[PDB]
Amino acid sequence: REVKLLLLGAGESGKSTIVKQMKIIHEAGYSEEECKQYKAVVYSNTIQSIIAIIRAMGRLKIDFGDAARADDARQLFVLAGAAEEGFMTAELAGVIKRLWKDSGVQACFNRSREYQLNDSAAYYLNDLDRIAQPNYIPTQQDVLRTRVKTTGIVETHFTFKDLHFKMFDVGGQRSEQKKWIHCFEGVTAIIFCVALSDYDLVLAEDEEMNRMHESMKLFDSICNNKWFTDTSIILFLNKKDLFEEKIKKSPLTICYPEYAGSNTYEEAAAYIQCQFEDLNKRKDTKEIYTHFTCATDTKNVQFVFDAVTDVIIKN
Ligand SMILES: Nc1nc2c(ncn2[C@@H]2O[C@H](COP(=O)(O)OP(=O)(O)OP(O)(O)=S)[C@@H](O)[C@H]2O)c(=O)[nH]1
Ligand SMILES: [Mg+2]
Repeated sequence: REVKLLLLGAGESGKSTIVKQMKIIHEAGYSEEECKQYKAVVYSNTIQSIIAIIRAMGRLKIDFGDAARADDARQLFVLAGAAEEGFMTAELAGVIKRLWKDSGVQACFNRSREYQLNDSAAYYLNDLDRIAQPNYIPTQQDVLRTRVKTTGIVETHFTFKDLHFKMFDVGGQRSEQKKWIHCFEGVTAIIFCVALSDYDLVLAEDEEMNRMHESMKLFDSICNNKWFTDTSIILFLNKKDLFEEKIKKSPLTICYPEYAGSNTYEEAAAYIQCQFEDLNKRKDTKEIYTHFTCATDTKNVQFVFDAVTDVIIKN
């Protein structure tokens, strides 16, 4: 039987990372030639991330820790063009590594909720020595960590448990939300992705709009749309790894002023789950299948999608 899955959710919620995991788990992963295609994306992500931090020190008036980094930051923009083409000279890596270890840069990095920074910024920058090597070939995890905004509709196919899956992925940014209707036909199940760690962030398209509140509005619209009455609604509360770290130091009251629980993972996670599930206007006739995920963790996604497939199989 053919099973059509539709991935929905706000931008950067993890939808395309789930797509990548299906290729890794169910079709032997990315070949060397495929990994090499992502080398330019890894380099682009890395240079864009350090540039975003440097940019933010200017707006937030944060000085470098050592005054010598001013020359490194000059050389950064001089040499950045190579990375945006898939090349990484030993001189550029040294410039980035020194900037990344500077205490003023690190101070700005730890204030990233005051600007826009890729979630994978630290992953790549902490691994600069490995990714800067000659003949560097991105690993599966490197590919999973890449960030490219999805425009259009991405369709991938795979076989699992004798089922032929057709998985559809759409862009989640506001400009792409008008395109969601084009995938609405014949959907067996929806996987709605939520970035748990978005609770203290604002939209790139609007600094006044809380990211998690926008996610709730989208989920409210989808879950209660009569067109999806007979469609299984699966909720991926994603980026649980980033949420577990963030909940220790960033109060959830930024998002939900009425939250009275502790700053611990289990209580706060369950509170967010209930906030989303309470948007369901048909609690007795419509079920939501909620899973907490780390979309970049292949082992976690494999077991979660195994459990999801059983629900789809049983209908
Ligand atoms: N640490 C961590 N990073 C994640 C997780 N899920 C996704 N990411 C990272 O977050 C970034 C955004 O993920 P992505 O898959 O592109 O979201 P998206 O929903 O497809 O975004 P869009 O196409 O609507 S603009 C990527 O760099 C990805 O590697 C997670 O569970 N944990
Ligand atoms: Mg995407």
